[PDB]
Amino acid sequence: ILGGREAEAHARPYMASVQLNGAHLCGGVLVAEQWVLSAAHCLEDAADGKVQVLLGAHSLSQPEPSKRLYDVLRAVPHPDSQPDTIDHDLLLLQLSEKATLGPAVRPLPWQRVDRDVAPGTLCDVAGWGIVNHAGRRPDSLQHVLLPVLDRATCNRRTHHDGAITERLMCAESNRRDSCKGDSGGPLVCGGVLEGVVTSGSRVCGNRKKPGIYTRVASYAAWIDSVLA
Ligand SMILES: NC(=O)c1cc2c(NC(=O)[C@@]34C[C@@H]5C[C@@H](C[C@@](N)(C5)C3)C4)cccc2[nH]1
Repeated sequence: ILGGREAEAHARPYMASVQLNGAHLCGGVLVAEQWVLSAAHCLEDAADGKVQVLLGAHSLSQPEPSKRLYDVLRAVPHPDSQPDTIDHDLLLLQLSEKATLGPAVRPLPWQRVDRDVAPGTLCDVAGWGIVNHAGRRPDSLQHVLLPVLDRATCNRRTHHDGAITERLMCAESNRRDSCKGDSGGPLVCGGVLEGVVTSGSRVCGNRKKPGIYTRVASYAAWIDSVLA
């Protein structure tokens, strides 16, 4: 997270750290008792490596009573996702068992109505991604409040030049932004999950290249199919 601040410990009980061989790789969001939603590019080239999900965490390294590392039974990338595209960039992770719920571990209600979030809506994005241009990794969860950017501005030649489909959404990136390692994390608007940070490498903190987030409402039927 660039231009953000340390999040209040355990105030986002849905927050997941998707890890490969014990290292934070991507953000994630607990969407059901046994299911964590993330971005599909996260799992690319992971084939062999041990994928796990850390729930109830604030610090990645320190012991916390609510902190629990879960093994993964199944990794389900969207069938239409592709290495060289930003489309259908969603990944569903089935934990080895249903998560132990409590004040620091709870699924987040997610948007099923396929209508756009209003431009200007202040949304929350959290993560353990880099915090500066040098690549400094924070030990504890960071967050930033970002206003949603209308699709037409986001689609200008100066910005993302027509790459923003109706299944994608944008947020402003003026100094405050998601960055490397925030990929797959949640964009929460009015206490409801609206987007998943895309996992395509993108410049961070540049106003002319807004944040791109996959709209969960656009994939409601796919998320339901997988969980079933
Ligand atoms: N979303 C953003 O804001 C944003 C992402 C990003 C980035 N790249 C990643 O974060 C990942 C995401 C997953 C897991 C890891 C390998 C990878 N190929 C797939 C790329 C790291 C690099 C530089 C700036 C960036 N900015």
